[PDB]
Amino acid sequence: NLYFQSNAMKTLKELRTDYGLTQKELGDLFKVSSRTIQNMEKDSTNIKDSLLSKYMSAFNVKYDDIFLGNEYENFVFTNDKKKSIILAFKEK
Amino acid sequence: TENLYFQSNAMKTLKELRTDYGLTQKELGDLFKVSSRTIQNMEKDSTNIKDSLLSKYMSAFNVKYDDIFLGNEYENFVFTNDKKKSIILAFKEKQ
Repeated sequence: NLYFQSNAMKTLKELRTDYGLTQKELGDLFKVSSRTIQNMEKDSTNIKDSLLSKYMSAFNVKYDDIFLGNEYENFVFTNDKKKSIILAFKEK
Repeated sequence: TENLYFQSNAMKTLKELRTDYGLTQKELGDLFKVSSRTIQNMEKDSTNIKDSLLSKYMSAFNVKYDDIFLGNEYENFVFTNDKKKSIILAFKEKQ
């Protein structure tokens, strides 16, 4: 279980969607193209700190709160997150 | 339980609660033993949600009654949209 094993709480995509910002709105907010946001949401493995820091700043989160990884890892992570909640709830 | 539920300084809507933990309407329905349709409707307009259903949200997302935004589809809109404008304004205002 990846979400439970992790200090991370959110993916890049989740930080964005939590406020229903479009990739385009977020690009304009962070001074990079949409395609940069697409790419970083697909695979965060090589994200530049200059960009990571804007995420931490805009969304008031710490480095540890953010999940970083490739498309596969993001999936296992979010997927695992959903099951956690379901399973915790069912434990009563 | 702190790296299980994400601590949130502000209120969240029912839709946001589901959405935050990446569940579909159908899954949440099953989890709370109500139709997908019941979830759809309460997400649009929560004015009349049953406290039995509300408690289930509280218990599954670990939020207090005062942490959940309840309201019609317009109040919802204003509320989520104000949060958006805020995130944006706060960020630009540091630069």
